[PDB]
Amino acid sequence: MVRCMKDDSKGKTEEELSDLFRMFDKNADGYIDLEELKIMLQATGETITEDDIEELMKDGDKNNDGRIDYDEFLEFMKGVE
Ligand SMILES: [Mg+2]
Ligand SMILES: [Mg+2]
Repeated sequence: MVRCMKDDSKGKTEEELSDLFRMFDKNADGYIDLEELKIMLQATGETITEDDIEELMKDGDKNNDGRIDYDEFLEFMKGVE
């Protein structure tokens, strides 16, 4: 009423990255494959090789399952040095 009201609703948090994760997906399945991630790359203004595209998979696939999920991907955009 005066100070305590509703729950803490900060500005842009991690969840905000959810909007960026979907962008990487084309079929909206929650997981990105080598074929999907390739589309987002080709669409770019530059030219990317197959090797570069694969480098992204291994760089975001910690479980080595074959696809990247919002969980493991979240860390991807949380520093890539
Ligand atoms: Mg996909
Ligand atoms: Mg994975």
